[PDB]
Amino acid sequence: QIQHIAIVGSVHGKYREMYRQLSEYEKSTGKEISFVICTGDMQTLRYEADLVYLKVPPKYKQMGDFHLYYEGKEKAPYLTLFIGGNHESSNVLLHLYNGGFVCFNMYYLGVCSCININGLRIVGVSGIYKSFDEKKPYTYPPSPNDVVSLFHTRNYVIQMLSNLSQSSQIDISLSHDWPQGIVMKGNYKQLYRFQPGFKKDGASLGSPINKVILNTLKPKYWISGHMHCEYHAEEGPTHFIALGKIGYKNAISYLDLPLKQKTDLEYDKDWVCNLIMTWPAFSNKAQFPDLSYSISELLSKRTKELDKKIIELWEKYIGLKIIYDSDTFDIQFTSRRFYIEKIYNELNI
Ligand code: NI
Repeated sequence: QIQHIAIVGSVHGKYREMYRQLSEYEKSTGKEISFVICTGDMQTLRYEADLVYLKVPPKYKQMGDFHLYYEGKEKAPYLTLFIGGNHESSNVLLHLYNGGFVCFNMYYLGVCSCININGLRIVGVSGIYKSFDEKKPYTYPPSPNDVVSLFHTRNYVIQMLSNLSQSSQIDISLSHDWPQGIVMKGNYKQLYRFQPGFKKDGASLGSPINKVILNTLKPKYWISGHMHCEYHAEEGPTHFIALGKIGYKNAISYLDLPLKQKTDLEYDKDWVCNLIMTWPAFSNKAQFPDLSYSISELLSKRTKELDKKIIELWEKYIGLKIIYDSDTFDIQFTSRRFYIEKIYNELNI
């Protein structure tokens, strides 16, 4: 039994187009899409006011399609999981830094996380890399002054994600900019033929953060969407795929994977455990993480017994199924941290 998973590069607020194109796939091949994964520049602007948070050049200060979906005028026909890129309503994603549905059928993975679906474990790393900002905390609530920095990937995700392949493998990992160096691991000449501008960066092209995470977790697949081209490469056991932007034929591809089980979208248990155990570093809602704490030090405290109780409590308060919630995003931010804190404090440490 096989599951077909649509994989998409940059959406740029072309949601209706994306869906029509996925619809054409099912009509043209007779296959069913199990779900969709998108690697960024989602531009999930709820209303005109959010334009303030979209860092783009003036000619691209456009609302796009998302608000139709946010309003219920359109309805996404496939469960769509995504990470943030560099063109985002960054305020919305910060409210949802711990993940959340931006609307029915569209689930944001957060700054980073692992989820479960159909027997798969899927890791996500949002943003693009700029060294000047990799140790910057998030400040909350969102401020228009933060438009330039919110979408830069922080170094700390490396510590949050690095233990996630201890108990089983990672099937797919998602990022926006490419893992640094991976450009060298495919037919780069053929690529430079089409993207001569990529050539100056040499092996340094891409995110050192994503390089480390890939070298550490070694997922079956790593999927990325920043570059506006298709590209394939292999780094040991990992299949790298890059995808272009909606409107071009190299934007959408498909993974045909064994389906061992059909199972609703779920929080990953190891991820939940990391999330709870790192709470002390995230305890200040106005500014996090507090890196006077050591993330890996906090995660070193994980135990079999402790993990079990954590999952038990998560199941009690939040549930393992990731379910649609229509409260406003600022309400969700407070609600998810409330329970993370409550769980942590129930552990007694
Ligand atoms: Ni991008």
